[PDB]
Amino acid sequence: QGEFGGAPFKRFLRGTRIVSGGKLKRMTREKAKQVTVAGVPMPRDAEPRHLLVNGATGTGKSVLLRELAYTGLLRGDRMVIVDPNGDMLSKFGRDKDIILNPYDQRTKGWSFFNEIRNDYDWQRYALSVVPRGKTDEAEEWASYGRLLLRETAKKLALIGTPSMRELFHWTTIATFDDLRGFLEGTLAESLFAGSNEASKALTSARFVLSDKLPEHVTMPDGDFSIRSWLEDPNGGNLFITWREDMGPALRPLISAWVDVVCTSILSLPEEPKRRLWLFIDELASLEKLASLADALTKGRKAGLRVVAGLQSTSQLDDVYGVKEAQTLRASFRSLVVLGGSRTDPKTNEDMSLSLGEHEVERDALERVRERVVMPAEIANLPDLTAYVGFAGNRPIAKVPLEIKQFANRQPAFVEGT
Amino acid sequence: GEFGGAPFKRFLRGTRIVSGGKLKRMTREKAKQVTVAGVPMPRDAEPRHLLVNGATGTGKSVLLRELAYTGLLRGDRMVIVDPNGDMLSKFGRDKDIILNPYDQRTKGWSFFNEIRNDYDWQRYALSVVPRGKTDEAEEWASYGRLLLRETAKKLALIGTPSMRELFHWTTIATFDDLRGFLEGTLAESLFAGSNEASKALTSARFVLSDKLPEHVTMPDGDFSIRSWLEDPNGGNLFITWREDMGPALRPLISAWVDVVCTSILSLPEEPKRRLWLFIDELASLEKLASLADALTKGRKAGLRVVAGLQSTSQLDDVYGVKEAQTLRASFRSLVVLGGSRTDPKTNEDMSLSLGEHEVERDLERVRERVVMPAEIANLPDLTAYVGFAGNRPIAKVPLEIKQFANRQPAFVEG
Amino acid sequence: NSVGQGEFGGAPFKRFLRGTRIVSGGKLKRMTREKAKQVTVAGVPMPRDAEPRHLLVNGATGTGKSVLLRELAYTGLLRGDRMVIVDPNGDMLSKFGRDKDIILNPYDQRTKGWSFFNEIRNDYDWQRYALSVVPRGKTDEAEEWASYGRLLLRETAKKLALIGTPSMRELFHWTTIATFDDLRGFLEGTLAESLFAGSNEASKALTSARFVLSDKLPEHVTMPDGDFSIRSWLEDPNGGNLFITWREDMGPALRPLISAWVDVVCTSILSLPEEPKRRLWLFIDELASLEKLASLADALTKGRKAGLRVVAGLQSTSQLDDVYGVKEAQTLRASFRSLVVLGGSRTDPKTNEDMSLSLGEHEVERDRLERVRERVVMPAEIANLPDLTAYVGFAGNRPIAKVPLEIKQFANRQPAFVEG
Amino acid sequence: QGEFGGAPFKRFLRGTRIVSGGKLKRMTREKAKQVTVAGVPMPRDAEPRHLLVNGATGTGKSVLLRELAYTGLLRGDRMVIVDPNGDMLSKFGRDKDIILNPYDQRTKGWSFFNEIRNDYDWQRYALSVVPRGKTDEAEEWASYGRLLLRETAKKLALIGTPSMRELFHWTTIATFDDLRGFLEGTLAESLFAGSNEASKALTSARFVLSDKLPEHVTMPDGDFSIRSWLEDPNGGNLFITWREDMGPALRPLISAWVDVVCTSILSLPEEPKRRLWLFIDELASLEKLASLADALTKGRKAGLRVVAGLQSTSQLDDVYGVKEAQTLRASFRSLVVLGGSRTDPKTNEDMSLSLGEHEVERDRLERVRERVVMPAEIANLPDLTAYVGFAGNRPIAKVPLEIKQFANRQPAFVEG
Ligand SMILES: Nc1nc2c(ncn2[C@@H]2O[C@H](COP(=O)(O)OP(=O)(O)NP(=O)(O)O)[C@@H](O)[C@H]2O)c(=O)[nH]1
Ligand SMILES: Nc1nc2c(ncn2[C@@H]2O[C@H](COP(=O)(O)OP(=O)(O)NP(=O)(O)O)[C@@H](O)[C@H]2O)c(=O)[nH]1
Ligand SMILES: Nc1nc2c(ncn2[C@@H]2O[C@H](COP(=O)(O)OP(=O)(O)NP(=O)(O)O)[C@@H](O)[C@H]2O)c(=O)[nH]1
Ligand SMILES: Nc1nc2c(ncn2[C@@H]2O[C@H](COP(=O)(O)OP(=O)(O)NP(=O)(O)O)[C@@H](O)[C@H]2O)c(=O)[nH]1
Ligand SMILES: Nc1nc2c(ncn2[C@@H]2O[C@H](COP(=O)(O)OP(=O)(O)NP(=O)(O)O)[C@@H](O)[C@H]2O)c(=O)[nH]1
Repeated sequence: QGEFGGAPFKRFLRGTRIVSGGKLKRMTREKAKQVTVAGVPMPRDAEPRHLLVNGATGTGKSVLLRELAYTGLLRGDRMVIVDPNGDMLSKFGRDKDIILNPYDQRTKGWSFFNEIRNDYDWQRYALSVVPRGKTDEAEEWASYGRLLLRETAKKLALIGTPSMRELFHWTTIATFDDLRGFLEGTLAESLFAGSNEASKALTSARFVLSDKLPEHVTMPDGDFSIRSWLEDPNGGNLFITWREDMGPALRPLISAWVDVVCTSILSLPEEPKRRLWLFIDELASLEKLASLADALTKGRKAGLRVVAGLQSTSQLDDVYGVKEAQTLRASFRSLVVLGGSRTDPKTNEDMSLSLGEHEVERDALERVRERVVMPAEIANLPDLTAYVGFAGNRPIAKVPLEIKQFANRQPAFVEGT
Repeated sequence: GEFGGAPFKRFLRGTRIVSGGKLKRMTREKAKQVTVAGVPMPRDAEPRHLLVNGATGTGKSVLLRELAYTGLLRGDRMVIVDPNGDMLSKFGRDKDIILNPYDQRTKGWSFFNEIRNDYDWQRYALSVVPRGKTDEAEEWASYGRLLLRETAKKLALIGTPSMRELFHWTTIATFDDLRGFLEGTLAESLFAGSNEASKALTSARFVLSDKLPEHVTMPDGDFSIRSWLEDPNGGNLFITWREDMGPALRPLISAWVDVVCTSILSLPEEPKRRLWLFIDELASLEKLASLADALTKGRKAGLRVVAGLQSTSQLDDVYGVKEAQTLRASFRSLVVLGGSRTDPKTNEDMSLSLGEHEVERDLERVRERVVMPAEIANLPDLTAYVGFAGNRPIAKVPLEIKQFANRQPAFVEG
Repeated sequence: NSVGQGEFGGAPFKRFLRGTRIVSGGKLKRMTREKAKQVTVAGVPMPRDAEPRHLLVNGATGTGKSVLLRELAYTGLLRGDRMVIVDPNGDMLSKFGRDKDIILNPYDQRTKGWSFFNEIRNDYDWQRYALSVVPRGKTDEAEEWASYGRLLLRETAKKLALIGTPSMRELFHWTTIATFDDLRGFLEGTLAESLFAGSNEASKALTSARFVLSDKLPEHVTMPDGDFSIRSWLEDPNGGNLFITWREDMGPALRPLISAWVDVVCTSILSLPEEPKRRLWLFIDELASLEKLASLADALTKGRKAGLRVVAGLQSTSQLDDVYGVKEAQTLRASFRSLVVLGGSRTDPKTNEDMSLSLGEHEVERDRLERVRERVVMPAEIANLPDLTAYVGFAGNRPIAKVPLEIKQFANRQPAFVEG
Repeated sequence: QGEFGGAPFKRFLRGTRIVSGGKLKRMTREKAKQVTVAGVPMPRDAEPRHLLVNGATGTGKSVLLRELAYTGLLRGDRMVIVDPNGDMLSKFGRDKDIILNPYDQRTKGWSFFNEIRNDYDWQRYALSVVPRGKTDEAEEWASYGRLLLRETAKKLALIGTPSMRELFHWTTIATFDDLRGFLEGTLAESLFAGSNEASKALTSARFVLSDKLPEHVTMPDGDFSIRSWLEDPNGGNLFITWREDMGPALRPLISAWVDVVCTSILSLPEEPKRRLWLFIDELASLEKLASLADALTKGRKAGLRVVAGLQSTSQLDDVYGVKEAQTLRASFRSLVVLGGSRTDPKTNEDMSLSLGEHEVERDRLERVRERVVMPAEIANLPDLTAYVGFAGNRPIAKVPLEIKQFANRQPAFVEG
């Protein structure tokens, strides 16, 4: 019926309802200041319910996340942006804003040590340094990796040498015996000794840490604490940047930071006025994050608002596993479909099914149940065109994305010389 | 008017939907009852359990709070897995118990306090060391329980039922010392004689090093959940914790919930007993070893379990698909609060659960879902479909946010 | 029932509602025709914006993938585009190879001298290219070994470089010939010094790494030496085109080497300097024939800026599935916005179904009114397509069309192979 | 309709078209000499796109392959025939023809050593001797088996003793240490030493070679080369025969020969006039061939034409794996369905689906999409009746197979 691609109908019975772009825009418009999603103002209550932007590469995920960041800043919200090539940084970065990039002159000095405040914070952040294993077996090695990491990094802290270079030496360079000796006195003293199984466990933990820690070590150090930054209202915005050719090298470090924010907001003091955004341009690009799940379910009070991008259902599935991936996607109440490749009929089907069906009375009438949006309609979407379906009881609408231009108020990258 | 689909001439068979009010009159009984989203719960549906499935922020709290409240007004006892002490601060009385290693008001506890017979050693070893996520992980877990039960059994024998002693032995003492200490116990030989035997020991250590931590640092006392259950005048138990420590306390919290699950099976036959078990988020605990039997053999002890879920993939990931199905299946009453449109599989599951009906229209026999997956995806907050156990129709009802005054501080730093 | 004749193979319809729309060949050709110079796909001018969105050409053997890729290469050359061609039996080389063009074939007299050492420029480039030399393992277990093999490879080759002997022969000797102890000793001082020692597990891991490197390195070693760098070649505008050739009977022997070169390009374009004028094509005649490339996915997602345009061929969905795994293969195919279906065997109903579904359905209104949802192209229509006939469905909002492939003839301006 | 078993229709819209036996025979008939498939002349361009004949046992797979072979010989094509019990050899074998059977008086002397011409040929044919493992794990062992085989066999050749008996001794009889010693100087010197894993690997390689090599050793010695035979125009035809009760024992050797042909044709010199047939009576009966895939895809210019038989989709699936078996079946552009058991509904469905559906317009007007051939129609096919669907755009046809009689121009077997 105009805003509905299929045959017009006489009466809408139940299910997903689709409305015109403008019609939606008036429906979601509210008294208070709001952020916009592809020109449509986002319902204030849908913000802490999170947003998922699914779409093939080049369809407008950037234009959209850029606009969402912009309107959020104009309202004065704070935010963390996993920002590739410092694009968002060059457009919205102010002078009081933070930068995390081991190769950027302007980056702050950091070590996970800087986040430890209580004893339970050791495993908490070991979980962030060493993300979840892709497979059950890889997770088993990871757990030994965390054991070795936490007990070793704990002792180094005790003995006044919370050195990352030291922790790395111990965990991956020192001989098996030396390490064993250093571990004496720690909960790990006996756990990694006594059988071939125990030695194997230690070897596995070594390999893990040798894989995860490199970047953390070469990370410029300082006293910066993501925890303290979150608690500081006058703290700026955090931009996690990196050059694309190094994406794979920094995957474990960047996932570390993203996870740190995820656990940390759970510890921030009860503050109703806080509004923190978490921008993860490509969710399936980070490692299987340990705390993301809880952050997406218990971050309302902290005022957490997560926006994530995805392309094919198989990407997240491969990283988190099918079961765990479904749960992850399910935690984003608000969805945006940007149209994908016709070569990916499975995700187009998944997106079509998510947008949902409606039961209509068409034209002796007739009741018909049909997809509001056909997989084919998603496959044939032109660029900068999106279907916006906000959390809760709202109708969805096909809306165009407009490319607004933003001036570069800072260099995206600054060589670490 | 209440069936979202096209009106029909005649209902033939299947799931029947009725108006909120119509149902409230149908389910209302003479005796005192508790309410579910404003609907009086059939007295016989209480021990058949209730499952509340819904996306985050849909009203799972408002509903569980309501149930708890109406259950208290009726004088029913209850154990509440209460995050951030929300429930505690609203309904906690002075005679009520608090379990939180980090709250000044907590009772002192150790699983030792629940041992009364010999068979209680494995029974609660299963509570301390929950079921493994995988078949391999469970193999380790069982080694961990052997190590646990035999070491903790000797420590009790020699008059030193110390959790710090148990922890030292099982994860700190060297292999040989431990081996020595185990001599004379059923585990004397089992963990010796081959590389395999030493491997099983190594696996049991790791498990116990993962599970025991919080049990050790837990404040000491002679509090017994078993005894608490047998005491009529005992208050209500509030298991609380600060969210940023949820992961850390996951094994401990699961321990307590499980303990309740096995223990109620040993309570003396008491027809007058009405005990509620509130697990805000079922998939958030570990794979509980005794929950299954509790949901099947707790009628006689008066057990009433209420649990919340979000995505079917959550429970599935923790219990495994086969086991998770059996678990969800044990809850006779269901409440659907509406989920994300990004989770079509669960919405489909809930739609299917609500069921289909065969209807006759303007004739035409039609089979259709009473509630479409889409209708559940588009439900507004504080709106739920209530489908009680047995032969009852379902109804879409609105949840009302009743306000409760804080009659106690949610947390009290120790 | 007007619409649906000479375009849609099904019953003609009264009104098109939604979904995939099919148009005639000619009608598509004017629709996609643009002002700027364009390349052609089966005679159909390709949308300039569809180029960096990549193209996937699926079809049974002998249906015309060659005629198509050859045509694409040709028109791309006429426009002055640069390109890297995975060229079996030097066919493309013999038709389009010029004198300034590069050749990579360890057994061709004209090949350039290469070693992955030639691509190392920063420290992060060691693991980066260890990923290229040692592709992803087919199974989770095989990948575990692969990682050990990359650890051994990167630390050993790193030291050899430090000590001024960046030798492939030396690297090969150390990693697969020297005894466990000697290697262990050479490794002292490097990150792997302790990692490969201390338990049976550690020694097992070293043994696994040795096996992998003994499997991948062979051809790298026998590869004629030189200072040629694929990275530097990419940065050089006047650099010609790169033809990676090989004789078919050696395909399996060079599979690991060739996969390394293709991956080298896939990571390297990510480091090229921002140049809006760059147009680089990557022709991989048969994607499932190379190994599970480590950098492909990111290149198909982050190469627009570098001007990367990938063109790949496939036959049965099970081929790429077996190499990359089902999930990872889905993601990969999904990264190609444009599709060309050439028709498969009737003995492969699963793939014909996959292609039919990818081509999509349409919802139409026909007479007797009835709304009908149906596949624009049936699996049977694809199974029954004659040779040199294809369905072209460009990226974005464009209709698809059935077009005939014309066999243009190209004179041999160079011998396909030279030497032994 | 007299061709289509379902309800006649007013108009054909799209999909698979079915035509009468005769109608198809006129359609496919060509000017050039052709071979026939169940009486139907096979399109010349469909020959190098291969032919797959699916059918239950006793439906006529033999009558058909026999017919194909005969008409192929009448045209003068050369061929390799995996020939059970020497049936094909006894009807078409001439005197210049080759026979490979370790237990037949008339066999040629062979060793894989006879196929080595360049260095890359060692692994190439170690792949032929040691076929692909049924499981990922079994293949891991097989890869160690090939490492052990190629390095050992290579040295033995280097030192002037290319003995199959020497190779077998070294790889499965010599003690671990001696072997290790012998391997010194070869690429495998260190690879199989240094840890328990290294020793485990060696042990795996021994087991594998001990399973595969047996028949290779006991195989009569000679200087015959399948490679050279292929390059020789005047070379006859190759009949790979064996008595059925020994099928399991010879499975690894016969699979080796088939694979050698599969890789070797990739090295033959460019010859547009060559027409070489590869008859594999039952594809799932050989091992997971390492080079079949590439042969079914890159053998056009060598003139390879492959004809294979199958019964149930589960057979090939179990040997090659579901993914790899689909890829394999998909590489045969032409298909023949002979009718299967009603106890194998899945394969009948796979064949029905492969045959395809059509969208038709019938008078009640109704557009209907339906299987041209129902699973049930294939389950109920009488013997010697088949559906012939050539590669490309041709209709399919239900045709009868005629049992032509061929005189025995040679004994099937000759005890040695
Ligand atoms: N002509 C033009 N189009 C632009 C420009 N910037 C953005 N666009 C439009 O926006 C689209 C890309 O959207 P975007 O959200 O950046 O895509 P992405 O997948 O996030 N990133 P990328 O484009 O790098 O792959 C293009 O298809 C184009 O239509 C520009 O400078 N010129
Ligand atoms: N089925 C149907 N027929 C109707 C309706 N209203 C009027 N009719 C009358 O019935 C005729 C069609 O009946 P119908 O049962 O659909 O015919 P059919 O196509 O043979 N049956 P089917 O669709 O089950 O295959 C129309 O020509 C019309 O005159 C209605 O709502 N449903
Ligand atoms: N105005 C108001 N609404 C409330 C209050 N508590 C809950 N609600 C309503 O109920 C919804 C959340 O329900 P609730 O049961 O707390 O959700 P939950 O998932 O169990 N926990 P949470 O709300 O912390 O995310 C909110 O979206 C809001 O509409 C309150 O104190 N005031
Ligand atoms: N006359 C002729 N036809 C050709 C030529 N190249 C390809 N063809 C035609 O196109 C078909 C094969 O197409 P092609 O794209 O080469 O197929 P491919 O699968 O990529 N490779 P191949 O042809 O080697 O099997 C042949 O059957 C033939 O009809 C040529 O040089 N001359
Ligand atoms: N009268 C007759 N019928 C034959 C002869 N050879 C085959 N047939 C017919 O064809 C059927 C077997 O066909 P065939 O192609 O040999 O089957 P196969 O499965 O390849 N081998 P087999 O028959 O050994 O099981 C027999 O059941 C019979 O009806 C023959 O010499 N005489």
